[PDB]
Amino acid sequence: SQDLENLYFQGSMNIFEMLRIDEGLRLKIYKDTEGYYTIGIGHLLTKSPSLNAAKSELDKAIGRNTNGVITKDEAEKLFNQDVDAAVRGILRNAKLKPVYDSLDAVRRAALINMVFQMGETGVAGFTNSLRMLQQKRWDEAAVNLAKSRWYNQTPNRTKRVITTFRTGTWDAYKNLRKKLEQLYNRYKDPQDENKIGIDGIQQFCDDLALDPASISVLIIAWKFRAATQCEFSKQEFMDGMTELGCDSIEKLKAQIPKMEQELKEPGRFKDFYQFTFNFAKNPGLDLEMAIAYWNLVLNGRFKFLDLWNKFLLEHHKRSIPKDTWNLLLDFSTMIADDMSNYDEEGAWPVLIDDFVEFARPQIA
Ligand SMILES: O=C(Nc1cccc(C(F)(F)F)c1)NC1CCN(Cc2ccccc2)CC1
Repeated sequence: SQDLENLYFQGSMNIFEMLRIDEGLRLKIYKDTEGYYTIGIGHLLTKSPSLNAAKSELDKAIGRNTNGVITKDEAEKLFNQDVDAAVRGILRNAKLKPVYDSLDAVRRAALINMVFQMGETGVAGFTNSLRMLQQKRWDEAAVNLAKSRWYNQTPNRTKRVITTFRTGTWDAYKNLRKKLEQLYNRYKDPQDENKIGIDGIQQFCDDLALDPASISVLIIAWKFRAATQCEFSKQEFMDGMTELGCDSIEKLKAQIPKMEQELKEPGRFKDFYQFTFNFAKNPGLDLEMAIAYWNLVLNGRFKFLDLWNKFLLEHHKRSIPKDTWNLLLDFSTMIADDMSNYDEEGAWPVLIDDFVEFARPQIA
């Protein structure tokens, strides 16, 4: 019924794939800018602050125990309900219905795209452009659309949607995809088409003029939501580049400072810092790998980083578990210069309790 097999008569390119590119696709529950649990393409799950509530809503919708993770197809099914609702709203809108009806399927998708971005009221203010679309005056419509604040706000997306109105083709999307594919092919593993391996990751850093071992590259992996350090999947590369709005190394190079500035927000750094643990280990974290990554991410934040290094080098080798990783940031953020405000009854890991004692000689 909601079976995507019901849509197999359509084109492979569709409004879903369009918005997957223009708005992005998350396959795991995340919080939106307003802090609400969301999944797929901007599908609100609940306003409830409870993640379990979010997951129950998702299971109701998907029809299985999702654990808050869905497939792309499932995301499309959620999205398809959203689209149907949006289209019904278009059809209720005196200002949009005529244009919508007049349009072919590809251009409807462009219109639906505009409604998703800016809402019916937003789209309905494009009175002239809409009229031109209605009149099949595509070039004029295209020109007029480009004069707008919309275009200024999101030029990459807007130019794609406008190209869609202008041509009635998916050419903007096919072109973007092709460009990323040709880019990707520069880095893909010769023996596994669907990932970038060690050599490709080097080449990628080389093209970015980055030390493979620098924090910038970790920050990029974080933005690309990469799963693990040893490889870089096609999906991660494509979703990353699309999400960051980059179709070139040139463009991605430019984004890196912007990712750094994002890390100035403590919540965002927390996300990054905790991401790092997951990314670093093999599917706890090897102490040597932990130290390496700690030296990268805590440099300049953790006032006791050098001591921490010394402490861990003298301390008998042991795996680092997630909560130990996680809490070190809390420590680092909390702790006074002389550690005088340390709470030995704050349930810190034993490693951090140990560290505080070990650090007393340097403190004094
Ligand atoms: O970045 C790595 N893989 C990777 C995976 C997915 C996406 C991306 C990218 F960011 F490009 F999108 C990169 N592997 C590291 C690079 C540094 N060394 C040494 C190192 C350096 C510093 C601390 C610890 C280890 C380990 C392997």
